[PDB]
Amino acid sequence: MILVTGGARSGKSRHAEALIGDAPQVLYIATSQILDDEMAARIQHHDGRPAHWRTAECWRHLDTLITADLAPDDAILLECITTMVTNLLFALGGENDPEQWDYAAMERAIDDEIQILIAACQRCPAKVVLVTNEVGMGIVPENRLARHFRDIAGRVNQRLAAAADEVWLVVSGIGVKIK
Amino acid sequence: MILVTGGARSGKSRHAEALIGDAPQVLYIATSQILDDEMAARIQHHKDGRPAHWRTAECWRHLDTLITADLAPDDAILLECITTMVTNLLFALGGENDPEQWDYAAMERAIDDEIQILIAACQRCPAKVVLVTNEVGMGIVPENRLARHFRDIAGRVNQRLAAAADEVWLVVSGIGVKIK
Amino acid sequence: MILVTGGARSGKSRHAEALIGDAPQVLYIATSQILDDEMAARIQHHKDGRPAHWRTAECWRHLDTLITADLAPDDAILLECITTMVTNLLFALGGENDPEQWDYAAMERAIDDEIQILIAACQRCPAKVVLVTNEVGMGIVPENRLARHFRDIAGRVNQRLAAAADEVWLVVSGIGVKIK
Repeated sequence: MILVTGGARSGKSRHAEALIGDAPQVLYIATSQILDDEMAARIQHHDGRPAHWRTAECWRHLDTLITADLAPDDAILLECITTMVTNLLFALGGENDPEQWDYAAMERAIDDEIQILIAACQRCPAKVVLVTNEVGMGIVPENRLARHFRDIAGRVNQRLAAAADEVWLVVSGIGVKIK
Repeated sequence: MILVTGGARSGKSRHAEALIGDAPQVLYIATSQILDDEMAARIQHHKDGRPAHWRTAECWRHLDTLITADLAPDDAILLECITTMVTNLLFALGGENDPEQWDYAAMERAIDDEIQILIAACQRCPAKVVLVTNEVGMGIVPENRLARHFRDIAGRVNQRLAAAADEVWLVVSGIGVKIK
Repeated sequence: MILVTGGARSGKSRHAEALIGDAPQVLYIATSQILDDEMAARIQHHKDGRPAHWRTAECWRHLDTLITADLAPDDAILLECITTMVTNLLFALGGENDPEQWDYAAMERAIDDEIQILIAACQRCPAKVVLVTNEVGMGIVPENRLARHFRDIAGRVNQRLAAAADEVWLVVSGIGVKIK
Protein backbone atom coordinates (compact mmCIF):
# COMPACT_ATOMS: atom_id res chain seq x y z
CA MET A 1 0.00 0.00 0.00
CA ILE A 2 1.16 3.49 -0.85
CA LEU A 3 0.37 6.67 1.02
CA VAL A 4 0.09 10.02 -0.79
CA THR A 5 0.14 13.23 1.25
CA GLY A 6 0.04 16.91 0.56
CA GLY A 7 -1.49 20.25 1.35
CA ALA A 8 -4.71 21.71 -0.03
CA ARG A 9 -4.89 21.84 -3.82
CA SER A 10 -1.43 20.38 -4.06
CA GLY A 11 -2.45 17.98 -6.89
CA LYS A 12 -2.15 14.73 -4.79
CA SER A 13 -5.11 12.78 -6.32
CA ARG A 14 -3.99 13.45 -9.86
CA HIS A 15 -0.75 11.99 -8.83
CA ALA A 16 -2.43 9.32 -6.75
CA GLU A 17 -4.41 8.37 -9.82
CA ALA A 18 -1.29 8.56 -11.93
CA LEU A 19 0.02 5.99 -9.49
CA ILE A 20 -2.69 3.54 -10.61
CA GLY A 21 -2.75 3.69 -14.52
CA ASP A 22 -3.92 0.81 -16.75
CA ALA A 23 -5.36 -1.84 -14.41
CA PRO A 24 -8.78 -1.95 -16.16
CA GLN A 25 -10.72 -2.76 -13.03
CA VAL A 26 -10.43 -0.25 -10.16
CA LEU A 27 -12.22 0.62 -6.92
CA TYR A 28 -12.63 4.16 -5.75
CA ILE A 29 -13.38 4.54 -2.04
CA ALA A 30 -14.71 8.08 -1.37
CA THR A 31 -14.94 9.58 2.20
CA SER A 32 -17.50 12.16 1.25
CA GLN A 33 -20.42 12.14 -1.01
CA ILE A 34 -18.89 15.25 -2.50
CA LEU A 35 -16.01 13.02 -3.54
CA ASP A 36 -18.02 9.93 -4.65
CA ASP A 37 -19.83 12.29 -7.03
CA GLU A 38 -16.94 13.95 -8.82
CA MET A 39 -15.63 10.48 -9.69
CA ALA A 40 -18.81 8.79 -10.95
CA ALA A 41 -19.05 12.03 -12.96
CA ARG A 42 -15.88 11.53 -14.91
CA ILE A 43 -16.58 7.76 -15.23
CA GLN A 44 -19.60 8.57 -17.46
CA HIS A 45 -17.58 10.74 -19.84
CA HIS A 46 -14.20 9.00 -19.37
CA ASP A 47 -15.10 5.30 -22.96
CA GLY A 48 -11.92 7.44 -23.21
CA ARG A 49 -9.72 5.13 -21.11
CA PRO A 50 -10.31 1.32 -21.14
CA ALA A 51 -10.85 1.42 -17.44
CA HIS A 52 -13.80 -0.04 -15.72
CA TRP A 53 -13.52 2.04 -12.59
CA ARG A 54 -15.98 1.52 -9.67
CA THR A 55 -16.97 3.79 -6.80
CA ALA A 56 -18.41 3.34 -3.42
CA GLU A 57 -18.91 6.21 -0.63
CA CYS A 58 -17.36 5.03 2.77
CA TRP A 59 -15.25 5.92 5.86
CA ARG A 60 -16.00 3.02 8.26
CA HIS A 61 -15.24 -0.71 8.33
CA LEU A 62 -12.99 -0.42 5.33
CA ASP A 63 -12.13 -4.17 5.73
CA THR A 64 -15.47 -4.75 3.93
CA LEU A 65 -14.30 -3.31 0.60
CA ILE A 66 -10.44 -3.51 1.03
CA THR A 67 -10.87 -7.18 0.75
CA ALA A 68 -8.66 -10.05 0.05
CA ASP A 69 -11.18 -11.32 -2.41
CA LEU A 70 -9.71 -8.94 -4.96
CA ALA A 71 -7.31 -9.79 -7.77
CA PRO A 72 -3.70 -8.50 -7.61
CA ASP A 73 -4.36 -6.88 -10.95
CA ASP A 74 -6.91 -4.70 -9.22
CA ALA A 75 -6.22 -1.44 -7.64
CA ILE A 76 -7.80 0.63 -4.96
CA LEU A 77 -7.94 4.39 -4.60
CA LEU A 78 -8.96 5.71 -1.28
CA GLU A 79 -9.51 9.38 -0.64
CA CYS A 80 -9.42 11.11 1.74
CA ILE A 81 -8.09 10.09 5.24
CA THR A 82 -8.70 13.49 6.85
CA THR A 83 -12.36 13.69 5.89
CA MET A 84 -12.62 10.23 7.42
CA VAL A 85 -11.34 11.63 10.66
CA THR A 86 -13.57 14.66 10.67
CA ASN A 87 -16.51 12.43 10.00
CA LEU A 88 -15.54 10.09 12.78
CA LEU A 89 -15.12 13.04 15.03
CA PHE A 90 -18.72 14.15 14.51
CA ALA A 91 -20.37 10.81 15.04
CA LEU A 92 -18.07 9.75 17.76
CA GLY A 93 -18.64 13.05 19.47
CA GLY A 94 -22.35 12.32 19.19
CA GLU A 95 -25.05 14.91 19.56
CA ASN A 96 -22.78 16.89 21.92
CA ASP A 97 -21.03 20.24 21.91
CA PRO A 98 -17.46 19.96 20.77
CA GLU A 99 -16.75 21.90 23.94
CA GLN A 100 -17.71 18.85 25.93
CA TRP A 101 -15.93 16.01 24.17
CA ASP A 102 -13.62 13.18 25.26
CA TYR A 103 -10.77 13.83 22.80
CA ALA A 104 -8.52 11.20 24.33
CA ALA A 105 -11.20 8.50 23.90
CA MET A 106 -12.40 9.63 20.50
CA GLU A 107 -8.85 9.45 19.42
CA ARG A 108 -8.86 5.82 20.43
CA ALA A 109 -11.86 4.84 18.41
CA ILE A 110 -10.44 6.42 15.33
CA ASP A 111 -7.19 4.55 15.87
CA ASP A 112 -9.18 1.40 15.86
CA GLU A 113 -10.76 2.11 12.55
CA ILE A 114 -7.28 3.06 11.47
CA GLN A 115 -5.88 -0.38 12.58
CA ILE A 116 -8.64 -2.12 10.77
CA LEU A 117 -7.86 -0.24 7.60
CA ILE A 118 -4.22 -0.87 8.05
CA ALA A 119 -5.12 -4.49 8.69
CA ALA A 120 -7.40 -5.01 5.72
CA CYS A 121 -4.61 -3.52 3.60
CA GLN A 122 -2.26 -6.28 4.56
CA ARG A 123 -4.69 -8.97 3.54
CA CYS A 124 -5.59 -7.42 0.20
CA PRO A 125 -3.60 -8.64 -2.83
CA ALA A 126 -4.60 -5.57 -4.84
CA LYS A 127 -2.85 -2.24 -5.14
CA VAL A 128 -4.15 0.24 -2.61
CA VAL A 129 -3.38 3.92 -2.67
CA LEU A 130 -4.39 6.29 0.12
CA VAL A 131 -4.66 10.06 -0.16
CA THR A 132 -4.15 12.29 2.79
CA ASN A 133 -3.41 15.86 3.65
CA GLU A 134 -0.71 17.65 5.55
CA VAL A 135 -2.41 20.10 7.96
CA GLY A 136 0.30 20.83 10.53
CA MET A 137 2.69 23.41 8.97
CA GLY A 138 0.57 26.32 9.79
CA ILE A 139 0.00 28.17 12.99
CA VAL A 140 -1.90 26.77 16.04
CA PRO A 141 -5.61 27.08 15.63
CA GLU A 142 -7.63 29.24 17.97
CA ASN A 143 -10.62 27.01 17.71
CA ARG A 144 -10.71 24.06 20.09
CA LEU A 145 -11.88 21.28 17.85
CA ALA A 146 -9.48 22.51 15.25
CA ARG A 147 -6.51 22.22 17.62
CA HIS A 148 -7.35 18.60 18.31
CA PHE A 149 -8.25 17.75 14.80
CA ARG A 150 -4.75 18.93 13.83
CA ASP A 151 -2.99 16.76 16.39
CA ILE A 152 -5.04 13.69 15.83
CA ALA A 153 -4.94 14.16 12.13
CA GLY A 154 -1.17 14.34 12.32
CA ARG A 155 -0.75 11.28 14.52
CA VAL A 156 -2.98 9.19 12.25
CA ASN A 157 -0.83 10.08 9.33
CA GLN A 158 2.16 8.79 11.25
CA ARG A 159 0.63 5.36 11.57
CA LEU A 160 -0.22 5.16 7.95
CA ALA A 161 3.16 6.35 6.70
CA ALA A 162 4.66 3.54 8.73
CA ALA A 163 2.39 0.84 7.39
CA ALA A 164 3.00 2.28 3.93
CA ASP A 165 5.25 0.54 1.49
CA GLU A 166 5.70 3.87 -0.28
CA VAL A 167 5.18 7.38 0.72
CA TRP A 168 4.68 10.29 -1.65
CA LEU A 169 4.76 13.93 -0.74
CA VAL A 170 3.13 16.08 -3.36
CA VAL A 171 3.93 19.74 -3.54
CA SER A 172 2.62 21.96 -6.25
CA GLY A 173 1.70 18.77 -8.18
CA ILE A 174 5.27 17.52 -7.98
CA GLY A 175 5.49 14.10 -6.41
CA VAL A 176 8.41 13.34 -4.05
CA LYS A 177 9.12 9.75 -2.90
CA ILE A 178 9.96 9.88 0.84
CA LYS A 179 9.64 6.20 1.41
CA MET B 1 11.57 28.93 -16.34
CA ILE B 2 12.47 28.14 -12.71
CA LEU B 3 10.07 27.87 -9.74
CA VAL B 4 10.94 28.57 -6.11
CA THR B 5 8.28 27.76 -3.54
CA GLY B 6 8.38 27.64 0.23
CA GLY B 7 6.76 29.15 3.26
CA ALA B 8 6.76 32.52 4.90
CA ARG B 9 10.30 33.27 6.01
CA SER B 10 11.63 30.06 4.39
CA GLY B 11 14.36 32.12 2.79
CA LYS B 12 13.17 31.46 -0.79
CA SER B 13 13.87 35.03 -1.87
CA ARG B 14 17.46 34.58 -0.90
CA HIS B 15 17.59 31.26 -2.61
CA ALA B 16 16.06 32.54 -5.79
CA GLU B 17 18.59 35.36 -5.95
CA ALA B 18 21.39 32.91 -5.71
CA LEU B 19 19.80 30.97 -8.50
CA ILE B 20 20.07 33.96 -10.86
CA GLY B 21 23.73 34.17 -9.82
CA ASP B 22 26.39 36.18 -11.56
CA ALA B 23 24.17 37.65 -14.22
CA PRO B 24 24.99 40.93 -15.90
CA GLN B 25 21.53 42.35 -16.45
CA VAL B 26 18.89 41.69 -13.90
CA LEU B 27 15.31 42.81 -13.88
CA TYR B 28 13.44 42.43 -10.64
CA ILE B 29 9.60 42.37 -11.10
CA ALA B 30 7.88 43.17 -7.73
CA THR B 31 4.19 42.26 -7.56
CA SER B 32 3.71 44.86 -5.01
CA GLN B 33 5.05 48.19 -3.82
CA ILE B 34 6.73 47.01 -0.66
CA LEU B 35 8.65 44.42 -2.57
CA ASP B 36 9.66 47.11 -5.06
CA ASP B 37 10.67 49.73 -2.45
CA GLU B 38 12.26 46.84 -0.68
CA MET B 39 14.61 45.95 -3.47
CA ALA B 40 14.94 49.57 -4.58
CA ALA B 41 16.76 50.06 -1.27
CA ARG B 42 18.97 46.96 -1.52
CA ILE B 43 20.27 47.87 -4.99
CA GLN B 44 21.32 51.33 -3.82
CA HIS B 45 23.76 49.42 -1.63
CA HIS B 46 25.10 46.35 -3.45
CA LYS B 47 25.26 48.63 -6.50
CA ASP B 48 28.82 49.75 -5.88
CA GLY B 49 30.25 46.48 -4.47
CA ARG B 50 29.06 44.22 -7.31
CA PRO B 51 29.49 44.59 -11.08
CA ALA B 52 26.10 43.29 -12.18
CA HIS B 53 23.30 45.64 -13.23
CA TRP B 54 20.09 45.47 -11.30
CA ARG B 55 16.84 47.31 -11.74
CA THR B 56 13.21 47.04 -10.64
CA ALA B 57 9.74 47.23 -11.90
CA GLU B 58 6.34 46.94 -10.29
CA CYS B 59 4.01 44.83 -12.38
CA TRP B 60 1.55 42.13 -11.61
CA ARG B 61 -0.46 42.15 -14.71
CA HIS B 62 0.46 41.54 -18.31
CA LEU B 63 3.94 40.34 -17.62
CA ASP B 64 4.39 39.54 -21.26
CA THR B 65 5.02 43.22 -21.29
CA LEU B 66 8.28 42.66 -19.39
CA ILE B 67 8.89 39.05 -20.21
CA THR B 68 9.69 39.64 -23.84
CA ALA B 69 11.37 37.88 -26.71
CA ASP B 70 13.93 40.67 -27.40
CA LEU B 71 15.77 39.72 -24.20
CA ALA B 72 19.26 38.19 -24.09
CA PRO B 73 19.81 34.62 -22.80
CA ASP B 74 22.41 36.16 -20.48
CA ASP B 75 19.80 38.48 -19.07
CA ALA B 76 17.80 37.47 -16.04
CA ILE B 77 14.47 38.07 -14.42
CA LEU B 78 13.40 37.65 -10.82
CA LEU B 79 9.69 37.78 -10.13
CA GLU B 80 8.44 38.22 -6.65
CA CYS B 81 5.88 37.29 -5.56
CA ILE B 82 3.30 35.16 -7.35
CA THR B 83 0.92 34.88 -4.44
CA THR B 84 0.63 38.63 -3.95
CA MET B 85 0.05 38.93 -7.62
CA VAL B 86 -2.85 36.53 -7.17
CA THR B 87 -4.46 38.40 -4.32
CA ASN B 88 -3.79 41.60 -6.18
CA LEU B 89 -5.83 40.33 -9.14
CA LEU B 90 -8.57 39.14 -6.87
CA PHE B 91 -9.23 42.63 -5.60
CA ALA B 92 -9.02 44.13 -8.99
CA LEU B 93 -11.19 41.49 -10.61
CA GLY B 94 -13.55 41.82 -7.65
CA GLY B 95 -13.60 45.54 -8.17
CA GLU B 96 -15.84 47.62 -5.91
CA ASN B 97 -18.13 44.84 -4.57
CA ASP B 98 -18.31 43.11 -1.22
CA PRO B 99 -16.17 39.94 -1.49
CA GLU B 100 -19.12 37.90 -0.35
CA GLN B 101 -20.89 38.66 -3.68
CA TRP B 102 -17.89 37.52 -5.69
CA ASP B 103 -18.03 34.88 -8.42
CA TYR B 104 -14.89 32.96 -7.55
CA ALA B 105 -15.24 30.58 -10.48
CA ALA B 106 -15.07 33.48 -12.89
CA MET B 107 -12.35 35.41 -11.14
CA GLU B 108 -10.42 32.22 -11.13
CA ARG B 109 -10.49 31.84 -14.92
CA ALA B 110 -9.47 35.46 -15.25
CA ILE B 111 -6.53 34.65 -13.11
CA ASP B 112 -5.83 31.53 -15.16
CA ASP B 113 -5.82 33.59 -18.24
CA GLU B 114 -3.35 35.95 -16.55
CA ILE B 115 -1.05 33.10 -15.64
CA GLN B 116 -1.26 31.61 -19.13
CA ILE B 117 0.13 34.90 -20.43
CA LEU B 118 3.16 34.63 -18.25
CA ILE B 119 3.57 30.93 -18.69
CA ALA B 120 3.67 31.51 -22.42
CA ALA B 121 5.58 34.80 -22.07
CA CYS B 122 8.23 32.74 -20.21
CA GLN B 123 8.32 30.11 -22.96
CA ARG B 124 9.41 32.54 -25.75
CA CYS B 125 11.77 34.30 -23.38
CA PRO B 126 15.47 33.81 -23.86
CA ALA B 127 16.41 35.36 -20.55
CA LYS B 128 16.52 33.29 -17.35
CA VAL B 129 13.26 33.70 -15.55
CA VAL B 130 12.93 32.87 -11.91
CA LEU B 131 9.55 32.65 -10.27
CA VAL B 132 9.12 33.06 -6.52
CA THR B 133 5.91 31.68 -4.98
CA ASN B 134 4.44 30.55 -1.68
CA GLU B 135 3.06 27.40 -0.20
CA VAL B 136 -0.10 28.07 1.82
CA GLY B 137 -2.06 24.89 2.04
CA MET B 138 -0.29 22.80 4.76
CA GLY B 139 -2.24 24.42 7.59
CA ILE B 140 -5.85 24.27 8.75
CA VAL B 141 -8.92 25.23 6.61
CA PRO B 142 -9.62 28.95 7.14
CA GLU B 143 -13.05 30.10 8.42
CA ASN B 144 -12.87 33.33 6.50
CA ARG B 145 -14.57 32.68 3.17
CA LEU B 146 -12.07 34.73 1.22
CA ALA B 147 -9.05 33.00 2.59
CA ARG B 148 -10.51 29.60 1.91
CA HIS B 149 -10.82 30.50 -1.75
CA PHE B 150 -7.50 32.13 -2.04
CA ARG B 151 -5.98 29.03 -0.52
CA ASP B 152 -7.40 26.97 -3.28
CA ILE B 153 -6.81 29.32 -6.17
CA ALA B 154 -3.27 29.76 -5.06
CA GLY B 155 -2.75 25.99 -4.88
CA ARG B 156 -4.03 25.46 -8.37
CA VAL B 157 -2.09 28.46 -9.70
CA ASN B 158 1.05 26.77 -8.41
CA GLN B 159 0.39 23.40 -9.98
CA ARG B 160 0.30 25.09 -13.33
CA LEU B 161 3.52 27.03 -12.99
CA ALA B 162 5.21 23.95 -11.65
CA ALA B 163 4.20 21.93 -14.69
CA ALA B 164 5.71 24.67 -16.81
CA ALA B 165 8.84 25.02 -14.76
CA ASP B 166 11.86 23.14 -16.09
CA GLU B 167 13.19 23.12 -12.54
CA VAL B 168 11.38 23.32 -9.19
CA TRP B 169 12.81 24.22 -5.78
CA LEU B 170 11.50 23.79 -2.39
CA VAL B 171 13.01 26.03 0.21
CA VAL B 172 12.80 24.91 3.81
CA SER B 173 14.45 26.96 6.57
CA GLY B 174 16.54 28.51 3.83
CA ILE B 175 17.61 25.03 2.64
CA GLY B 176 16.83 24.36 -1.03
CA VAL B 177 15.41 21.09 -2.32
CA LYS B 178 15.32 20.46 -6.07
CA ILE B 179 12.15 18.50 -6.58
CA LYS B 180 12.04 18.91 -10.30
CA MET C 1 24.79 20.32 15.71
CA ILE C 2 21.82 18.79 13.91
CA LEU C 3 18.42 20.32 13.24
CA VAL C 4 15.03 18.61 13.07
CA THR C 5 11.92 20.15 11.78
CA GLY C 6 8.46 19.44 10.44
CA GLY C 7 4.89 20.11 11.45
CA ALA C 8 2.78 19.58 14.54
CA ARG C 9 2.59 15.93 15.54
CA SER C 10 4.84 14.97 12.62
CA GLY C 11 6.87 12.45 14.54
CA LYS C 12 9.81 14.81 14.89
CA SER C 13 10.90 13.81 18.40
CA ARG C 14 10.89 10.14 17.60
CA HIS C 15 13.22 10.73 14.74
CA ALA C 16 15.18 12.99 17.01
CA GLU C 17 15.53 10.10 19.38
CA ALA C 18 16.50 7.63 16.75
CA LEU C 19 19.22 10.08 15.76
CA ILE C 20 21.16 9.89 19.06
CA GLY C 21 20.82 6.17 18.88
CA ASP C 22 22.95 4.51 21.51
CA ALA C 23 24.64 7.51 23.22
CA PRO C 24 25.46 6.43 26.79
CA GLN C 25 24.43 9.59 28.55
CA VAL C 26 21.59 11.76 27.26
CA LEU C 27 20.28 15.07 28.32
CA TYR C 28 16.81 16.24 27.31
CA ILE C 29 16.29 19.99 27.50
CA ALA C 30 12.57 20.76 27.58
CA THR C 31 11.62 24.31 26.72
CA SER C 32 8.41 23.79 28.61
CA GLN C 33 6.97 21.96 31.57
CA ILE C 34 4.80 19.74 29.52
CA LEU C 35 7.68 18.92 27.27
CA ASP C 36 9.59 17.94 30.43
CA ASP C 37 6.52 16.33 32.04
CA GLU C 38 6.41 13.73 29.23
CA MET C 39 10.01 13.07 28.53
CA ALA C 40 10.27 12.32 32.18
CA ALA C 41 7.43 9.86 32.28
CA ARG C 42 8.63 8.36 29.08
CA ILE C 43 12.06 7.93 30.59
CA GLN C 44 10.76 6.16 33.64
CA HIS C 45 8.97 3.68 31.44
CA HIS C 46 12.01 2.93 29.30
CA LYS C 47 14.68 3.50 31.82
CA ASP C 48 15.08 -0.24 32.23
CA GLY C 49 14.57 -1.30 28.60
CA ARG C 50 17.30 1.15 27.52
CA PRO C 51 20.93 1.02 28.68
CA ALA C 52 21.50 4.74 27.97
CA HIS C 53 20.85 6.99 30.87
CA TRP C 54 18.39 9.72 30.21
CA ARG C 55 18.02 12.93 32.25
CA THR C 56 15.74 15.96 31.89
CA ALA C 57 15.81 19.67 32.58
CA GLU C 58 13.80 22.70 31.64
CA CYS C 59 15.49 25.65 29.99
CA TRP C 60 14.95 28.22 27.32
CA ARG C 61 17.42 30.82 28.17
CA HIS C 62 21.13 30.93 28.44
CA LEU C 63 21.37 27.51 27.07
CA ASP C 64 25.15 27.89 27.04
CA THR C 65 24.73 27.06 30.64
CA LEU C 66 23.61 23.57 29.75
CA ILE C 67 25.46 23.21 26.50
CA THR C 68 29.05 23.34 27.58
CA ALA C 69 32.56 22.70 26.54
CA ASP C 70 32.99 19.97 29.17
CA LEU C 71 30.91 17.17 27.64
CA ALA C 72 31.97 13.96 25.96
CA PRO C 73 31.83 13.35 22.23
CA ASP C 74 29.65 10.43 23.21
CA ASP C 75 27.37 12.70 25.21
CA ALA C 76 24.11 13.68 23.63
CA ILE C 77 21.70 16.56 23.81
CA LEU C 78 18.14 16.58 22.65
CA LEU C 79 16.70 20.05 23.05
CA GLU C 80 13.02 20.43 22.19
CA CYS C 81 11.30 22.69 21.02
CA ILE C 82 12.85 25.86 19.53
CA THR C 83 9.53 27.54 18.64
CA THR C 84 8.16 27.12 22.16
CA MET C 85 11.35 28.80 23.23
CA VAL C 86 10.68 31.83 20.98
CA THR C 87 7.13 32.15 22.30
CA ASN C 88 8.47 32.06 25.81
CA LEU C 89 10.98 34.81 25.08
CA LEU C 90 8.45 37.02 23.47
CA PHE C 91 6.11 37.08 26.40
CA ALA C 92 9.03 37.54 28.62
CA LEU C 93 10.45 40.42 26.60
CA GLY C 94 7.08 42.05 26.11
CA GLY C 95 5.82 41.15 29.54
CA GLU C 96 3.66 43.61 31.46
CA ASN C 97 2.58 45.28 28.24
CA ASP C 98 -0.22 44.40 25.94
CA PRO C 99 1.07 42.85 22.71
CA GLU C 100 -0.34 45.67 20.68
CA GLN C 101 2.18 47.89 22.34
CA TRP C 102 4.94 45.54 21.50
CA ASP C 103 8.10 46.62 19.67
CA TYR C 104 8.75 43.51 17.65
CA ALA C 105 11.82 44.86 16.02
CA ALA C 106 13.50 45.37 19.40
CA MET C 107 12.25 42.04 20.59
CA GLU C 108 13.70 40.30 17.52
CA ARG C 109 17.17 41.49 18.39
CA ALA C 110 17.02 40.23 21.96
CA ILE C 111 15.84 36.99 20.64
CA ASP C 112 18.56 36.48 18.02
CA ASP C 113 21.03 37.39 20.68
CA GLU C 114 19.67 34.32 22.46
CA ILE C 115 19.98 32.25 19.32
CA GLN C 116 23.69 33.02 18.85
CA ILE C 117 24.46 31.96 22.40
CA LEU C 118 22.92 28.64 21.84
CA ILE C 119 24.51 28.43 18.43
CA ALA C 120 27.89 29.51 19.59
CA ALA C 121 27.41 27.13 22.48
CA CYS C 122 26.90 24.08 20.33
CA GLN C 123 30.14 24.91 18.51
CA ARG C 124 31.99 24.74 21.76
CA CYS C 125 30.02 21.82 23.06
CA PRO C 126 31.95 18.64 22.06
CA ALA C 127 28.79 16.51 22.33
CA LYS C 128 26.21 15.67 19.70
CA VAL C 129 23.61 18.43 19.69
CA VAL C 130 20.14 17.81 18.27
CA LEU C 131 17.55 20.60 17.99
CA VAL C 132 13.83 20.41 17.24
CA THR C 133 11.69 23.11 15.80
CA ASN C 134 8.50 23.48 13.88
CA GLU C 135 7.53 24.69 10.52
CA VAL C 136 4.77 27.21 11.03
CA GLY C 137 4.94 29.19 7.81
CA MET C 138 3.04 26.93 5.37
CA GLY C 139 -0.40 28.14 6.11
CA ILE C 140 -2.47 31.20 5.40
CA VAL C 141 -1.46 34.59 6.86
CA PRO C 142 -2.89 35.17 10.34
CA GLU C 143 -5.18 37.94 11.35
CA ASN C 144 -3.91 37.84 14.88
CA ARG C 145 -1.19 40.49 15.01
CA LEU C 146 1.09 38.70 17.41
CA ALA C 147 0.78 35.46 15.47
CA ARG C 148 1.74 37.18 12.24
CA HIS C 149 4.89 38.36 13.89
CA PHE C 150 5.62 35.08 15.57
CA ARG C 151 5.43 33.21 12.29
CA ASP C 152 7.83 35.67 10.84
CA ILE C 153 10.29 35.61 13.58
CA ALA C 154 10.05 31.88 13.72
CA GLY C 155 10.94 31.40 10.17
CA ARG C 156 13.90 33.72 10.48
CA VAL C 157 15.11 31.78 13.41
CA ASN C 158 14.75 28.49 11.62
CA GLN C 159 16.99 29.91 9.01
CA ARG C 160 19.65 30.92 11.55
CA LEU C 161 19.92 27.45 13.06
CA ALA C 162 19.62 25.80 9.65
CA ALA C 163 22.62 27.64 8.33
CA ALA C 164 24.63 26.60 11.38
CA ALA C 165 23.41 23.08 11.53
CA ASP C 166 25.64 20.43 9.99
CA GLU C 167 22.73 18.21 9.14
CA VAL C 168 19.14 19.21 8.54
CA TRP C 169 16.21 16.91 8.66
CA LEU C 170 12.70 17.25 7.50
CA VAL C 171 9.95 15.17 9.01
CA VAL C 172 6.77 14.38 7.27
CA SER C 173 4.25 12.01 8.64
CA GLY C 174 6.93 10.17 10.59
CA ILE C 175 9.33 9.83 7.65
CA GLY C 176 12.55 11.86 7.77
CA VAL C 177 14.16 13.69 4.91
CA LYS C 178 17.73 14.83 5.06
CA ILE C 179 17.73 18.13 3.28
CA LYS C 180 21.16 19.18 4.43
